[PDB]
Amino acid sequence: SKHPSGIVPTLQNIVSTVNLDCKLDLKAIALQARNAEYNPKRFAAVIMRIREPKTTALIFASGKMVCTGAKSEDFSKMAARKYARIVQKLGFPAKFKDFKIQNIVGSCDVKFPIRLEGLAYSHAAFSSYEPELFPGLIYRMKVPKIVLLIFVSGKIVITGAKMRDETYKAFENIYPVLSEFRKI
DNA sequence: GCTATAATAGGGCA
DNA sequence: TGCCCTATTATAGC
Repeated sequence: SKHPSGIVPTLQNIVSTVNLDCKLDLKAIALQARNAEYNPKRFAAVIMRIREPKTTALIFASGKMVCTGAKSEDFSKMAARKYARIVQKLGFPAKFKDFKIQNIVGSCDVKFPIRLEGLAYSHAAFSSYEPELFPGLIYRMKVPKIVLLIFVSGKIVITGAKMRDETYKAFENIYPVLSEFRKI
């Protein structure tokens, strides 16, 4: 009823941001922390990681923080919360302001090969397929505004969503098309 | 471990 | 001002 295709895209990566609302001393965090990495000349953030939920945090001097790698939105907020407390314990008056899911990446397998060239040709205003550069067809759906990477194998990557239902809807919108161009 | 995709954050530079 | 800096993640042919 929500997934007429019978297939449910698996969530693979969630990118979120949160505002710790306090400037941070990155050199102090990098020295005091254990799971930290800081190379100012390369990137302006402290890169930290935890095991559960398995994620990576990018902590900036401004107090802003990016959390990547989680398998769900809840897992992403949970992870972000642990990093916030890690930073709190380090001495800073960190809070958890304006948490937001910025991107959801999902993937699935329709279990049948696809004729990418024919698909791109019939949907040129939406498709970008150049095998010699990247083996996947880049499908830029407008409603919802989502990008799908369609491979000959039947495997699909769906990215750009800020709510999981967009991920699901884009896949459901694309399913009938993939079937039309099933490789025989 | 590069190719390409989305999204975020910051310093640095043409 | 734009854009790459970095890390994430599925995918696949090089």
